[PDB]
Amino acid sequence: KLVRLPGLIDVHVHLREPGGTHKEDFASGTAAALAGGITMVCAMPNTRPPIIDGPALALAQKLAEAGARCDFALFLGASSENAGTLGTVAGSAAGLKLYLNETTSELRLDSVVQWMEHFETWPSHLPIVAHAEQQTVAAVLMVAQLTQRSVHICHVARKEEILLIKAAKARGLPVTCEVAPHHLFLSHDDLERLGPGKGEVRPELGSRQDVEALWENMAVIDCFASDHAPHTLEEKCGSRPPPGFPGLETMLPLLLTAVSEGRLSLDDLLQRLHHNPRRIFHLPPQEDTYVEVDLEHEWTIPSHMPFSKAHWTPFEGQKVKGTVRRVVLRGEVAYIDGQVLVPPGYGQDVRKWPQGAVPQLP
Ligand SMILES: O=C1C[C@@H](C(=O)O)NC(=O)N1
Ligand SMILES: [Zn+2]
Ligand SMILES: [Zn+2]
Ligand SMILES: [Zn+2]
Ligand SMILES: [Zn+2]
Repeated sequence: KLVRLPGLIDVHVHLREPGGTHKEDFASGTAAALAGGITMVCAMPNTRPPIIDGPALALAQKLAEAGARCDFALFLGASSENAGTLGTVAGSAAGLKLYLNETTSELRLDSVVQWMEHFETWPSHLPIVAHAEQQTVAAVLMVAQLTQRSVHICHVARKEEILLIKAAKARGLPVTCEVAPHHLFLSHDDLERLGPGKGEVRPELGSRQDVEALWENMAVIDCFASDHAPHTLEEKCGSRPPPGFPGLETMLPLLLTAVSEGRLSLDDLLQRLHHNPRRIFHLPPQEDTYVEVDLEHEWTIPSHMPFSKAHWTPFEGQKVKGTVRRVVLRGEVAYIDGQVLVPPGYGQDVRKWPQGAVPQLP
C-alpha cells in the first residue's frame, strides 16, 4: 500500500548548467529530483557564468526550459557590482542569494556594507536567502533588522546556529531556515569512512552534538533542502576537492526512514518539503502533481545513485526504509521505479505562471 504525497519542493539545488555540465545539467539534475520525489527545484546562481546579471539569467532560463524535466525557479546571485541593478528581473527569479562566507571572486562581498546595499535595493517583497555560517548568521540577521525585512538562512548545520535562530524567533524576528540531510544523517563520525576529499562540504559536517541539536530543535527548522552540490568523484578525490554532496536522490529516502523510526512525523516532513517552501518563496501549486512512496521497502544506499552525474554519494552503505515508486507531474507520469518518463524540457519556470508571481503592492 502506497502513500500519496504532494509534489515536494527543494529550495536549494546546484544544477551546474551553464558551465559545469560534466558535474550535472538541468536534464540529469531534474531526473535526480524526480527520482527523489521532488517535483520543483530552486537552482542556485553559482554557475559558469554566474547568474548575477540579466543576460546570464536569460541564458539560464532558456537552458532550464530546454533541459529541465521538473518545474523550477532560478535564483539570482548578489555580487559586489549588481546591487540596484536587478530591479527589472528580480520578480522573475526564485529570490536573491547571498554567499557570505568563502566563495568565488564573482559572488564575493567584501564588506557588510555591500550586504546592506543588497537588502536596501532588492525589492522588499522578494526572498533573500544567505549562505551564512556561525557568526555570519547573527551578522546577516543584524543587517535584516537594520533594513526592516526578512531573511532565510540556508543549510543550518550547527547547534550554535540553530540556537541563535531559535533565540531570534523567540524575539519575533522574521527569519526562517532550512537544514540539509547530510547535517541530520552524517557527522564527524563519518569522516574516517568518507575520507578528507569526499567529506569536504560547506557547511562542514558537524559533531554528534550538532546533529543531536538539529533534531532536538526540529520545531525551529522551517524547510529541508538538499544543497545538492554535485561534483565528480575525480574532483572530490583529487588535489583540490570542491566542497559539496549530491543529495536529490537520497534526501527523501533518508527522511522517510526517520519518519518510520518516529523521529519526526509525516506531517513534519510535509511542512518542511512542501508547505513551508511554498509559503516562504511564494511558489505556486502544481496541478495534478503527486508522489507515491512505499514506506516498507528496506534497501541500502549504493555507491552511486542512478541519475546524478556526480556518480557518487556520501550516504553509501546507510540502510534506509522508504522509496519513491511513482511521480506524476502536471498530469503526466514522470517517474516509475527507476525510469524517468518525461523528456528534457517538460519542466517549466514557475515564476512565469500567473499564480507564481510574488504578490506586491502596486
Ligand atoms: O556553499 C557551498 C556551495 C556548494 C557548491 O558546490 O556549489 N557546495 C558546498 O558544499 N557549499
Ligand atoms: Zn551554501
Ligand atoms: Zn538555501
Ligand atoms: Zn548551495
Ligand atoms: Zn498538506
